[PDB]
Amino acid sequence: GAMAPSYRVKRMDIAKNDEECVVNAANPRGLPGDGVCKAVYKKWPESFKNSATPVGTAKTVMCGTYPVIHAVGPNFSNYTESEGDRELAAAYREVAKEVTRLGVNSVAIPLLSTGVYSGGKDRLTQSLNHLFTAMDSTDADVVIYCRDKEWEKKISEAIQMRT
Ligand SMILES: N#CCc1nccn1CC(F)(F)F
Ligand SMILES: N#CCc1nccn1CC(F)(F)F
Ligand SMILES: [Cl-]
Ligand SMILES: [Cl-]
Ligand SMILES: [Cl-]
Repeated sequence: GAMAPSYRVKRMDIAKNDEECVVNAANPRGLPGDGVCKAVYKKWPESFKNSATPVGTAKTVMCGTYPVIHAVGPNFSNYTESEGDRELAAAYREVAKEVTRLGVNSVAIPLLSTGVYSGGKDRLTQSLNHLFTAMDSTDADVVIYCRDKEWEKKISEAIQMRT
């Protein structure tokens, strides 16, 4: 575990993370995809061997000894708000199980279902609160990655609010 488990936020490409493992915002088919998933495919392509997994699940594949946790959030274009919310919460619970199983002291994690799977809505708060619900009982240092300047400020505020 980390000596004083923390949350932090950085605005940069998650493929350049300084953590012991990474969470990919994967598609269910283990395809290269776009956005975070394509950056992850370029950096860790070996981790896409048998990475296909259903919505609401996470599947870890090693790239050398570096773990890539493929977490499949729902595409809100296809799910109802209710069913999508349930699958988004479930994907983060499976990430917390994998992080715990791996025994890592730190994890890099993107906000699932906030980009091309958002169904054109702002889901920062919804996705971040499901992240916290899953990760708060873990003792890994969590570093959240984002690309937008206003999102960095909102995520930083949300972390600081809990102290
Ligand atoms: N509503 C929305 C999408 C949005 N705007 C700025 C950042 N984001 C998240 C995203 F970049 F799409 F992943
Ligand atoms: N069939 C479907 C998707 C759906 N139904 C109601 C809301 N949504 C998602 C969206 F509104 F696009 F975010
Ligand atoms: Cl960058
Ligand atoms: Cl997405
Ligand atoms: Cl972002």
